[PDB]
Amino acid sequence: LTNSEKSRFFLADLTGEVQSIPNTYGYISGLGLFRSAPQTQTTFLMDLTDWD
Amino acid sequence: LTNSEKSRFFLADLTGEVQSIPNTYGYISGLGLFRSAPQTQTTFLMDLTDWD
Repeated sequence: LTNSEKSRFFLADLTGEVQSIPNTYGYISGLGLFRSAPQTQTTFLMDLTDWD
Repeated sequence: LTNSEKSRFFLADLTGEVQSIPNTYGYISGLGLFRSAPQTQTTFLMDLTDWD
């Protein structure tokens, strides 16, 4: 199947491949808590009001 | 789109406004214990009779 470890005139089969994908976490972006508010300017203001 | 801070010639966003309405309680009023008795005069009387 494939050329041998230390000679080009001998064969040795390649039996597949193994991969190691890193660990990615979620469960915070999974919950629909943060609603997206797209805007146009580089900064935004907000008004605070209250009474008693 | 509103005037940004520090400058009257650039613009920023006013996303919105949050409010702090004071806490109000209505348990007794919602209990319905006190039935309404509308009146015409300014004072009302009552008779107190008892025996032993």
